[PDB]
Amino acid sequence: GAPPIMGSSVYITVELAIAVLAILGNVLVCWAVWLNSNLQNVTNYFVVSLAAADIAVGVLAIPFAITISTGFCAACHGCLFIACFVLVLTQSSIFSLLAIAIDRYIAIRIPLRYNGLVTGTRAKGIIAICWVLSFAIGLTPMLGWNNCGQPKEGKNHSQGCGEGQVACLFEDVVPMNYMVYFNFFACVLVPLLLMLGVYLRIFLAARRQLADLEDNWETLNDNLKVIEKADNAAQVKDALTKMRAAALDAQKMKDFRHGFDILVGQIDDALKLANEGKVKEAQAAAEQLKTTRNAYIQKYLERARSTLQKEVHAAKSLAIIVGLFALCWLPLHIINCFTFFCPDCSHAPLWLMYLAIVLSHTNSVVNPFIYAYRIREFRQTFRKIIRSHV
Ligand SMILES: CC(C)CCC[C@@H](C)[C@H]1CC[C@H]2[C@@H]3CC=C4C[C@@H](O)CC[C@]4(C)[C@H]3CC[C@]12C
Ligand SMILES: CC(C)CCC[C@@H](C)[C@H]1CC[C@H]2[C@@H]3CC=C4C[C@@H](O)CC[C@]4(C)[C@H]3CC[C@]12C
Ligand SMILES: CC(C)CCC[C@@H](C)[C@H]1CC[C@H]2[C@@H]3CC=C4C[C@@H](O)CC[C@]4(C)[C@H]3CC[C@]12C
Ligand SMILES: Nc1nc(NCCc2ccc(O)cc2)nc2nc(-c3ccco3)nn12
Ligand SMILES: CCCCCCCC/C=C\CCCCCCCC(=O)O
Ligand SMILES: CCCCCCCC/C=C\CCCCCCCC(=O)O
Ligand SMILES: CCCCCCCC/C=C\CCCCCCCC(=O)O
Ligand code: NA
Repeated sequence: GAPPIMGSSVYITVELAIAVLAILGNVLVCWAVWLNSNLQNVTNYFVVSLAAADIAVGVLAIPFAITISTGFCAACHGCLFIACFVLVLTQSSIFSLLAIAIDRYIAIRIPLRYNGLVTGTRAKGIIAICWVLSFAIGLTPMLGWNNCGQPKEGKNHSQGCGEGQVACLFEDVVPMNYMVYFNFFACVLVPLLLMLGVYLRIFLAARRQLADLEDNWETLNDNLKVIEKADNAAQVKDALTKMRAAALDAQKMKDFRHGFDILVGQIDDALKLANEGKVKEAQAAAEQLKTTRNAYIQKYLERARSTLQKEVHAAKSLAIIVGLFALCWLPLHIINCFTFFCPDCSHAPLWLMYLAIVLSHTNSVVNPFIYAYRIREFRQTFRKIIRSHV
């Protein structure tokens, strides 16, 4: 068995590399939101909270991880704090991700109500509440759900620890039932599944709304044909009644509203002539709709489509961040499940424990790269900061 300092040196070196990168990338994120008013919106207040948690990974959770890797002698409740602080950050991250998803669902479902419901002041309150809850959840073990009452007396004496002290090792102080049922199942997996559900609802709303835009467009175009080759005022009247319903429903800002007012007015003109039995006049009147379509209605359609496609692209980007969080944390959670549920299975080896821990920390590096690659407004602001300063 090789001197422990050799593997420990590799682990510590990698941890420090990750800490540096987590700090730099997430400071860049915060700086970009600070500088650019185009990035100052409610969604991004949660992005900044998430970035703050990742900065705290580099500044605090990584130094604490290095420390607990040594098994140093510590008062048991101080050892718990060192062990569990990262759980606070990871819970805050989960709350920020959940908020972003909900935020984007409100935005796609009730866009005319979004700015009145989802305000900066309300978002700051939610963020504050979520941090408090993250402290309560992550430090639950320090309220007495811990193994400090059942110390490993053999380890503790071999190591030379004093009174009230334990060899500070994660699995010796933090109960595995806590880690599996409370931390993993209740506080991580349930919220991740809820996020999956919210994102599926966002994509279903986008698809339905885009389908409706197309359907209304087709209705207009198809009924203009019904009118053109109609042979009586009744056939023209019936097409025009359906066009009016589709025009009024689509209507549900200046050039937009003027366009739809022209359209309804022109439909009403044709409806009047059709009710009077003036078939050719109604047909001539209905053809005038084509000017309004071409000048106004098509432009509205293309703009509505474009807004919705942008929301789908944006939701995919945010969903990727959720996926990478799951990728990075799941291995550690899964290992804990094997340790807990399979006492006849050999414990995962030390090298794998440390690989899983390092992977979990690497999550705090990745989000700035996702913003840079997938969100133009962040990318452009990052370039301006880097070019001007560093
Ligand atoms: C605002 C930030 C920068 C302050 C950081 C304070 C941190 C480093 C402090 C707060 C509480 C401290 C712990 C409290 C109790 C103990 C038990 C003792 O037997 C060993 C040290 C240990 C485990 C301490 C290590 C350092 C510690 C984690
Ligand atoms: C979320 C994605 C990346 C899946 C990752 C799955 C990883 C964490 C899985 C795949 C196979 C698993 C291993 C399969 C077999 C054993 C042997 C055992 O006695 C302890 C656990 C251990 C060592 C498992 C640990 C968890 C493990 C390594
Ligand atoms: C996040 C999504 C993918 C769900 C996560 C799936 C998790 C909870 C699943 C995936 C693999 C599963 C493990 C597969 C095999 C064993 C060995 C058995 O003796 C005890 C249960 C245990 C240890 C399972 C516990 C639950 C488990 C870890
Ligand atoms: N199981 C576990 N162990 C450790 N550190 C100790 C690795 C180890 C495990 C066994 C051993 O004999 C010596 C060291 N950190 C840990 N962090 C987590 C964790 C954080 C979030 C979810 O799981 N689980 N976890
Ligand atoms: C930007 C601020 C960054 C904060 C600086 C953190 C650097 C310190 C890193 C690791 C400290 C590890 C101390 C080792 C534990 C003591 C080992 C032992 O007593 O057996
Ligand atoms: C002092 C700020 C931190 C608030 C404590 C959070 C504790 C969590 C408990 C319950 C969640 C809902 C609390 C809402 C209270 C404020 C509501 C309001 O004034 O509109
Ligand atoms: C942005 C900061 C938000 C405020 C968060 C602080 C709220 C703390 C809530 C619960 C803490 C529970 C942990 C109790 C610590 C016990 C200490 C001990 O054992 O002596
Ligand atoms: Na995080």
